[PDB]
Amino acid sequence: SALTDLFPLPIVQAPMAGGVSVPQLAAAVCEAGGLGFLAAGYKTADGMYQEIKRLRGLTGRPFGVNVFMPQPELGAVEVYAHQLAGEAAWYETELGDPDGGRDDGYDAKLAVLLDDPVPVVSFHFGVPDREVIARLRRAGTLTLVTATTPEEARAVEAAGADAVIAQGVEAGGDQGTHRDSSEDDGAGIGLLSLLAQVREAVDIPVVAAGGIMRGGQIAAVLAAGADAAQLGTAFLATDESGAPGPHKRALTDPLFARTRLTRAFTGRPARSLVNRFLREHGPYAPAAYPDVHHLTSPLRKAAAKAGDAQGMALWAGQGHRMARELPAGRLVEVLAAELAEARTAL
Amino acid sequence: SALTDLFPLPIVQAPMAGGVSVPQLAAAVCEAGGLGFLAAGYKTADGMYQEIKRLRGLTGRPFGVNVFMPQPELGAVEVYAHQLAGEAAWYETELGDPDGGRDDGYDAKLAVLLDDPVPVVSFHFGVPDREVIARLRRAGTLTLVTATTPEEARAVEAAGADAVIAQGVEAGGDQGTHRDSSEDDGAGIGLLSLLAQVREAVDIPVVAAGGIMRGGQIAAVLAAGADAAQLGTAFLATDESGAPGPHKRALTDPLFARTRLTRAFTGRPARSLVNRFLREHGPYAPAAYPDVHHLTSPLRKAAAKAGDAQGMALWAGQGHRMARELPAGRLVEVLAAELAEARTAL
Ligand SMILES: Cc1cc2nc3c(=O)[nH]c(=O)nc-3n(C[C@H](O)[C@H](O)[C@H](O)COP(=O)(O)O)c2cc1C
Ligand SMILES: Cc1cc2nc3c(=O)[nH]c(=O)nc-3n(C[C@H](O)[C@H](O)[C@H](O)COP(=O)(O)O)c2cc1C
Repeated sequence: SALTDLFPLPIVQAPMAGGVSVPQLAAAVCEAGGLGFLAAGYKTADGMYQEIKRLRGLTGRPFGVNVFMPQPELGAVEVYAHQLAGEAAWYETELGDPDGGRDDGYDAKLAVLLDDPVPVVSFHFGVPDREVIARLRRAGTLTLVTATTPEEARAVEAAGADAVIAQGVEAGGDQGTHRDSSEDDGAGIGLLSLLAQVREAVDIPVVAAGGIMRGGQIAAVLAAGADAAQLGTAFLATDESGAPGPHKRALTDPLFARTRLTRAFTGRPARSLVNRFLREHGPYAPAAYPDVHHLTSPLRKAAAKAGDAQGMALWAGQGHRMARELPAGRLVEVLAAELAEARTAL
Repeated sequence: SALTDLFPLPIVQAPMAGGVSVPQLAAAVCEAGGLGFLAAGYKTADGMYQEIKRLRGLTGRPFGVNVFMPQPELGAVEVYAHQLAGEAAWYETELGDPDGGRDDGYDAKLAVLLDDPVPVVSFHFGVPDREVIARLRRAGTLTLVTATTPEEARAVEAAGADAVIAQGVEAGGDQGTHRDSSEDDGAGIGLLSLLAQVREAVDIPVVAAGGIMRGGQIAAVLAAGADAAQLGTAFLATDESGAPGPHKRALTDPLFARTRLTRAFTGRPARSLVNRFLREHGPYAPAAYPDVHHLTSPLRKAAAKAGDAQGMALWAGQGHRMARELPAGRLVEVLAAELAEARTAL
């Protein structure tokens, strides 16, 4: 597997937007034998390029860069904005523009990734045109795409990608569904089941994602057909993580004892710890991405500035309670040991 | 592990009510080295006892018997019944009595299980008084209880049970939650995550349940801390299964491409293939068990009699598409081979 041949351990640090995946995090994972990732989501092409440059200065080992697929245009947003009037007033800020870009600098970002190739590139919220994948392949870049159902996985393979990321419902953060509709609500697939379905649906390598916090779980997905495990929440609380202090603390806080998928913050299903904002607006959030994300960004930044976890997008997978606060490099070592220990037992 | 010492393969055939787990099914699983189960749910104490007697005549190997915990009493039911008036008329039958028993012959069933001990007894919909568990233990019976969260698992251990069954959201049929409330809605835990949480929460053996259809998935849960895998849907479509023909056929029917948790049929969250009945009544089903189950039984029986899968409780886990129609004994062999193959690879 070209992917696994790139790095020693079957461990991938999930790209996490919102200032989480700073170069220092990716670098530590890379130096420990795992695959570090940079998140291009919501950044400008230049912002992404600067991180890429900095990371190369921190490590010479393979790393990945994640990009968001452009979303098509399209009452609901006007109403939700109105319902947030109180949040804007309380945080003394203005809601963001729901009609901003929807491509997230896609064209410019691909230009950078093609002109100065990186080892790995993954896509979220859909599948790239097969010409984008072919061109990146020629450049020597391995391509990955997230799928949440066996059908989406088939689409990923059909596009010619090198590997598919099977993200189960337990996953923290944004669900990588290709198309969001109120019907998918309540129909999310558990990772162990999704992995098996995807493994029999496609022939390309599968990277398992969702709720993986221990080395034993990494051994579990490998046993079920995965080539590697992608972990987000586990690295979210490491020291190199750029996630706000209130967010890191919430992960193990008994007060935030539950997570759930919501469109409250971005307008697309994403798993977050249940808090005030989710409770109040979660039931009414419309399917409109990145429209809603633009709308609530000022709110989230204001909340983070104040240290108010109740107004933040507390992204977290179902294994958040097992999050460990230590250097990412040491976390990889611990994970590797747990993995070995589980293989031996099995 | 006293449990695993009982039978050679880490495979448990889940007890399945509704006439699915006939003695012939349990026997075939037992003879193949797995642990067969009889379902006492909704049967009378005598009905259960007759199956127990018959199964002993079919195999001398260890088997289990599953019993439902009595439920406490408690507008919603009156309204739901009204909404089903059309179903009753169409199927030309009368709705059942929502105020029937709620103990499901618990006292009488325990009397039988204590007077003539069986190898294993599992409980669903709660945890038995620790005196019930202690008495069964003295009789030489191993006890298991289903938990859906790490907290419920702790309760299972605290009661002194020999092992806990960690049932994830992917599971087919009835969720074994100890207490049902509209809050749990949307907060189900994926098996891979639940298993890890339960393994660190308790010290007793864990049996993993939910979406397991292949031997590789059995290797997966074992690697994550489970002592065995409990499979329902995989055995539901075997020849020895007593499930109606329309139910077995629906499992691999492209028309029924999705499952979801609903209270439509029983008044408690249970995963079923999405069909007409679920679509029409699922959004309005109240939390009232076994009240709703009593209410819809006549409807379900009428639908089954007519071969109308759209009016049946098509219980099925998320791996239903991988269901194989063959003797249960051969399914165990195939599962065992897949398991070995996965261990070797890992
Ligand atoms: C903090 C937060 C931010 C995330 N941001 C991204 C992102 O920008 N792009 C992406 O492809 N996935 C993103 N993910 C999803 C991860 O790729 C992965 O699917 C998820 O973290 C797996 O669950 P645990 O978090 O490992 O349960 C994010 C997840 C969280 C935790
Ligand atoms: C046909 C149907 C009926 C079931 N009946 C029972 C039951 O009476 N008692 C019980 O404890 N579990 C029952 N279960 C749940 C199983 O114990 C197990 O948790 C579930 O089948 C696991 O998922 P798959 O079905 O293995 O995904 C039933 C499941 C289905 C498939």
